[PDB]
Amino acid sequence: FRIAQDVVARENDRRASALKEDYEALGANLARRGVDIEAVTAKVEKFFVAVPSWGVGTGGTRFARFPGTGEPRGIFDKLDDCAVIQQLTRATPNVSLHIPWDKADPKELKARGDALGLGFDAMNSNTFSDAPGQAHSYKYGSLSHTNAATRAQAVEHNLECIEIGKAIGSKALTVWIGDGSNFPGQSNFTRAFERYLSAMAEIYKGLPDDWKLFSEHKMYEPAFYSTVVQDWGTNYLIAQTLGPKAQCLVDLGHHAPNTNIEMIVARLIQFGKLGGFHFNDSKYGDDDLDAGAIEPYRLFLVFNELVDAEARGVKGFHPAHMIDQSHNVTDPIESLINSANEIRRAYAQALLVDRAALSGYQEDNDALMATETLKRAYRTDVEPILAEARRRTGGAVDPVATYRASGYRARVAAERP
Amino acid sequence: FRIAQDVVARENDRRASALKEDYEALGANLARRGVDIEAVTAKVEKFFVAVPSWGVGTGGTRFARFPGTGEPRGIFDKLDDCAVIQQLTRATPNVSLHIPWDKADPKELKARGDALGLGFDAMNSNTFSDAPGQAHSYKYGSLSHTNAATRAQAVEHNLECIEIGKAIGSKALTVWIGDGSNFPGQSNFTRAFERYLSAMAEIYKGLPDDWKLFSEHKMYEPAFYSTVVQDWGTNYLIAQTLGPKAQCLVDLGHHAPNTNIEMIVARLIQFGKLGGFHFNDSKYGDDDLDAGAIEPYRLFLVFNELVDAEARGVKGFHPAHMIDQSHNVTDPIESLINSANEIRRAYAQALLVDRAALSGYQEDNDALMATETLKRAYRTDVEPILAEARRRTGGAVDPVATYRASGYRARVAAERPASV
Amino acid sequence: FRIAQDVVARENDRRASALKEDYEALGANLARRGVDIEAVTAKVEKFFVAVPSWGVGTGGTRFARFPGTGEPRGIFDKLDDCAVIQQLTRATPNVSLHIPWDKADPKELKARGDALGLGFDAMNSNTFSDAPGQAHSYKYGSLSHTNAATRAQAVEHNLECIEIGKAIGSKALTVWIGDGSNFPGQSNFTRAFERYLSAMAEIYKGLPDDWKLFSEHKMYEPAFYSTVVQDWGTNYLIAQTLGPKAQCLVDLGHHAPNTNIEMIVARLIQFGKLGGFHFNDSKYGDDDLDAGAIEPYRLFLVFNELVDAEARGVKGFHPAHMIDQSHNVTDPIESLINSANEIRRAYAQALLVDRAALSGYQEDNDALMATETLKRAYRTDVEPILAEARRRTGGAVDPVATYRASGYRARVAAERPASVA
Amino acid sequence: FRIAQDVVARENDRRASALKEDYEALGANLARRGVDIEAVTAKVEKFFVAVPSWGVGTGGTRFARFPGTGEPRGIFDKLDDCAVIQQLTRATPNVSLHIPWDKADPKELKARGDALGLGFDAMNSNTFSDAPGQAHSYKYGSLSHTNAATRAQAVEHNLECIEIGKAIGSKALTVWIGDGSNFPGQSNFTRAFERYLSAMAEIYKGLPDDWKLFSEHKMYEPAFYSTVVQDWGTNYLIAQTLGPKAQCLVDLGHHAPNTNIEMIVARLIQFGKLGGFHFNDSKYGDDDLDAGAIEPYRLFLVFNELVDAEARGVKGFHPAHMIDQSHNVTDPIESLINSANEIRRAYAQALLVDRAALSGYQEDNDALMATETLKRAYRTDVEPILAEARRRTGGAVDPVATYRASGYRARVAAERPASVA
Ligand SMILES: [Zn+2]
Ligand SMILES: [Zn+2]
Ligand SMILES: [Zn+2]
Ligand SMILES: [Zn+2]
Ligand SMILES: [Zn+2]
Ligand SMILES: [Zn+2]
Ligand SMILES: [Zn+2]
Ligand SMILES: [Zn+2]
Repeated sequence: FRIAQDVVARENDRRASALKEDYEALGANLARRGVDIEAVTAKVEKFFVAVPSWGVGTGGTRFARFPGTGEPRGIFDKLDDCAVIQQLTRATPNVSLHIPWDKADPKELKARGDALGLGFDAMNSNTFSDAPGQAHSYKYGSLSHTNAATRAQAVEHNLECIEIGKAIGSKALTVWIGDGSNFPGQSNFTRAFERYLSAMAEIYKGLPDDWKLFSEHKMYEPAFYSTVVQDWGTNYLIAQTLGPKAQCLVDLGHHAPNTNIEMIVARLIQFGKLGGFHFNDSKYGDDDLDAGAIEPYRLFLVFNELVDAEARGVKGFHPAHMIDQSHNVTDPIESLINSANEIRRAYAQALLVDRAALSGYQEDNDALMATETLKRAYRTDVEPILAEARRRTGGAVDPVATYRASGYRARVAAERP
Repeated sequence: FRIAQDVVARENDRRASALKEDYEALGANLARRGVDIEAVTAKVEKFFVAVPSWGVGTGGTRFARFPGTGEPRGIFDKLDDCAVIQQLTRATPNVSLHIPWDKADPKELKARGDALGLGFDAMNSNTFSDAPGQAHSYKYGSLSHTNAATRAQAVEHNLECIEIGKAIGSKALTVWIGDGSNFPGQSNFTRAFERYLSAMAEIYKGLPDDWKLFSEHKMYEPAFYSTVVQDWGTNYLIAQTLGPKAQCLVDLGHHAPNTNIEMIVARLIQFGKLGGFHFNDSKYGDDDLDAGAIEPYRLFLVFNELVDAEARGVKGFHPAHMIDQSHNVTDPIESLINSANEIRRAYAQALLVDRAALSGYQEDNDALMATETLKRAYRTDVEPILAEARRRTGGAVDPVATYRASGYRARVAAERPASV
Repeated sequence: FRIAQDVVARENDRRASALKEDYEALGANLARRGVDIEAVTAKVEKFFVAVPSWGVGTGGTRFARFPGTGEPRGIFDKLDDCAVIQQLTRATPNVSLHIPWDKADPKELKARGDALGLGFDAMNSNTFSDAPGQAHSYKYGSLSHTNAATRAQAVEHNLECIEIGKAIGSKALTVWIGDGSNFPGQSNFTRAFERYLSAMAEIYKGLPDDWKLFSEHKMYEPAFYSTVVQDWGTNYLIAQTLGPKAQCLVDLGHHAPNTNIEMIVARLIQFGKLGGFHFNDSKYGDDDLDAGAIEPYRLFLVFNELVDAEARGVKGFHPAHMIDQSHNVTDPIESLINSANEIRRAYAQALLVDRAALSGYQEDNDALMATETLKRAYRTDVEPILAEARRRTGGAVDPVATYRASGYRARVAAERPASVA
Repeated sequence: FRIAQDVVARENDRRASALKEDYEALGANLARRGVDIEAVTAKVEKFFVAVPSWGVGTGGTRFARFPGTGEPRGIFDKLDDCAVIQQLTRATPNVSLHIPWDKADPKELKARGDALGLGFDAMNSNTFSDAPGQAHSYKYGSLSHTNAATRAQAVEHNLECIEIGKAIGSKALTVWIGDGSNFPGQSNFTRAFERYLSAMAEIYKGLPDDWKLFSEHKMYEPAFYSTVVQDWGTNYLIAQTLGPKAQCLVDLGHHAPNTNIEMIVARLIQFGKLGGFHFNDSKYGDDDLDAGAIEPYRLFLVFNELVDAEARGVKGFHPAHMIDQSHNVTDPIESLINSANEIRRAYAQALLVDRAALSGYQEDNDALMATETLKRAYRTDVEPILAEARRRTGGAVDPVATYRASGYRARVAAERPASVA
């Protein structure tokens, strides 16, 4: 236990009475609306989202990085910190690894995970930066590089990520590359894409049949003119071309300004290529801010489509859920705690939508009541449900408050001078 | 002839000396660059773009419309005006019609076109507005409307456009609808798209063996929250789902801010679904401004992809070209003339690109020289080539100048009563 | 009463029990948070936003307009409909007129207003479209037109708006024009703005002592290359140049993609030039959608700045709030009703923010708790406060439900003839 | 000379014939247009833009940096490389320094510059990152930080930048900070701006009377929610507030999507606050790409506003011109060479505009001929003028060609340490 159980129990008891009052009131309110709060809490406590090992430490920009105290010094420290997030929120039992940043004896990683009560989500390859001893540079690309030997090297790296994953229980490989161009003419759009598809086909050939391959589109950065996998349209072509095991991953901050992302989510679901999500929030570009901190309604609307798919009869629908954020000016652990909470919040609210009523308003083209139907769910303060779900599962009623009362940050600051 | 042959000849003679000098000078510059100017001219004279019947009349915004003088009223007035653009530019032999706006006796339409030396490009359906006596309103959608009878009516209208097109020589139907929602929850994204696909499948069934069906995506407007056919991704799904005769149409101003449009073009080409292009320019949204008036380099880059597709003989590459613009503050005829000119200008420049050198710089990852290889082409003033092509084919050296010297606008202003 | 009181009473009685349970539950929660729900409700019931006369009629785009039934035939019908919104929401006692669309004898306008219990907010001039018998067209502009005779015509029109406003009780004139260019080179940016400043200086001379002149910026549309009053920067330059009576009006959907609108509001307030705010929502451009329907958090953040100004003891700050929307696919009256509710919703939430704690988190650079402090307020469902505020002031617990129960739309549908040409 | 004079001579002679043909051909075309090519060439060879000392090395993103061969180790190597750009293009006689990156003995800097034929442009302070042994961190801001001692430390740094500049011949200080917030509520927009203004006032007081203080606005990055100096509006307020010596710096890639940047330039000129420009190109955000590589027409339109002013008299109008780019996938020297060339290209084309004709089409509202009047100039290939200007002033006809023929990159690669990931 990263956080002393006595502290968790102490901070829960301190807020137990108020929570009971809020939960009961909400329970009565939902009962008046024909909803059993218990049924919602039950689903909420089972909603999980993977935390990024690379978000456990303070992030930075091309201009600077401002580390705080007790910065994790490696993957093992990072797992220790991730365990705090899980213990308190109970919403992040799995960690997403990134190779080579997190390279270490896989057996030891799995060992530290089991001890901490953490599992591992999809693996993440890295051919957007050069590692020491690398024969070919990814300066001008990786999986779509003009040099055959460079593409082969990139493929081998991804195959190595799969091997690592198999040793720790991972069942998927996420591939995001910076491949693209900064100048018109620098790259031939079609040939670069053909090269990418050929290299991804090789990775697919080496992909275990009990694994999935997620390709992640991004409009720009690091490439500032064109990017090979620029949007969901190219991403769909990729997944469809590679095979059933290949699906698309949607990072919320990777779209052009004003994009209707919830529609992209719906389209991918309809054609069975929605592999999963990379949650975060943003205002300008791929800001990688705490989920729901800028546009909480958009987050709700994305979950509205996920829940709608279930309501529509889509069977065995279980897209992968992962947080992909950068914490530049806050305690990384606190931001991850509240981000996971925010994701559960949007999910909970989506579960409250009166699907029958919404359906009737859509068929009758009553736009005002249709949108109001979504708002009645979104406006509902589900915090009592999120807190109770945590309390009932070993977490904290108020995670950040408990985290600070524990003095964990000061603790690791002393341990990690 | 809409414009007196004597005036065209006269306005050409007055500018022949300067054109001679510039063409020969450009010819020498290109020769030193290993390019035969005549070869470029040969291709430029064969590039055509369809003019929209709805473009020769003054356009407007939701706030107002400020008509000029001699405003064409019926499709007959419009064809007469479109004939001016073709005569002077020789780059717009075909006109794109819009139903019911241009609804008229097919036989009469065909006869008027033949008499003016004009053909007809793709038909354009209209289920984004209500016509008088219409049984079902398209307020809440058309092809994807929740009411079956409404979708049936929309489908029938499109089938009618196909019948009209067959009678006048058209070989395609372009479908752009405003279908979408203005509020979250108003529409179920998936079911709306299912209804759309189902209705489009019916239209597809009415397509003759040699016809194409073009679906056109648009991010927003008139729908301000979601749009069924919002982007090229959804558009590709439509084309792929419907079949070989279904392809995607790319309207330059229908993309999210900062979108790399030329890439979308390349992607559609690779997968054989680039049905055609709707040319115009823009800065903020679907501004529908004169092609090349805002971002001429972007236009060149789109053409760079088109010329490249040709150079490598890509399978199924044969997009239709059409201008889709609104002229709110200029003489519609002059704007279409110069827009058509800019389109040929961008094409001509793309033809100048040293493909062999570019390929080399691309393979060696010499980004600087690669972008410079494109710039050397784009920076070249190809006006002499465009002008000489027009001169040799019955057009005007300086189209707008000849148009103004002819006094055409004043002529039709006298024949067409202004509202005030 | 446009809506029968017995209908309002029956619908409120039908929802009394649920309202009581929710309001009291929320009240207890807020109490535990050290907040007096009574104090909030008292301020909410007093927050008003003007309704646009042109908003009760169905709107459209350049592609088409799909009118509903009972479209108002004129200003008098529009006033009648605005009376409905006010009666049910009690948040819209003042109406904003647009000339020449609402032109009519001022004495009659005033008479109908008083009869309905409505007042009049800022006047709105129209030089973005041509009126009949107009000696000069506004095709190439109005107040910034190259032709002096055209600018003079636009000035005289605005002066007329001021005269009408004076007779009905208005105290401000809002000026939004489409002036701009669609092509590079078409206009000399500087000279066009200089011409605009000249015309506005003239309009300014006709302002009574207690009147305000509001200039409204817009990035684009109807102009698609450049716009004279394109952003808040140019807008500030205008207000500062004209004088103490000149201030800037911020319309939510008039900004470039991703703009931080709430910051612009803070800036204008800091320099005493925030005249008013036109409320609406949008996702792509100037969509003019129902306020809070697309980005409710942004609306809350805008109010956060408004409330913070009062928190920083800003002096002489009395912004004019107005709804400026277009209802293309809904009953205009219903949308204005829920939009006004949304606006009060965001205001209520902003009042819930613990400024003391927030200021503390800001000082210590505790970004996480600072943003959470705002979220604790935004996440709060204040609907019971909004409903109780309505009940107390003679409004409806559920405005739209009550509106539909009254059969108002079908009633006016049989009294108003649509257009046939 | 960084590049052997015989190499420059040989590479010019090899292209002299074709250049003569192109220049005379263009000369004849311009004559037919009533334009004297000699008058244009004379102005072109006198147009200069400062080069960023930090743009000489390979740039990177937050994801990675892929340095090339012969990366400059310090300011002295950077100066040596900037000398290549100036010798070959003759358009970059001054270098802009960044402190503490280029911290060095002022006398050695001045000596090296004088020996290389290079001067120094505006100084650039750095309070957007922490340096070793720094007492206070700029993590939560600098000039607007909530901590008084942190603001004081930031102010002192800028004053030190001024001292260094006075010793080497600089006459301006450019201030760009990342100050802002990543979360709503983290910062109080108004208070933070007030702190920024107070700190800048202290820097202004220490500014020599013959110097200029340039504030640079940026919409976002590194701050991802709000930025203190986010746009030209706030920037104008800063400059006007600080005083006559304070002006606004416009960086092309620092504006919201679809912003009409050329209008901003016009507005700043109109109110005498256009301090200067930071040239670069972009498609998505502050991409910092080679000038004119993405939107050459936008670059021309900006120069159109500059030349219009230049032509319409406007005394004492000497905006500072600087290139601010990051070269992540090309030889930094080559990109700066072609970028400076592109900048002169836009200027030359702007000089070709028939101002009288344009004025006429604007006053007549002949939008089409107005835009075509600009296009006639923009469509003209002025490369012969740029090349001849270089040839006549000791530069190279084809800069990059000569640069490569000289084998300079291979040369410095062998004189400098190898770079790592
Ligand atoms: Zn991601
Ligand atoms: Zn990302
Ligand atoms: Zn179109
Ligand atoms: Zn359009
Ligand atoms: Zn407005
Ligand atoms: Zn507006
Ligand atoms: Zn800069
Ligand atoms: Zn920058």
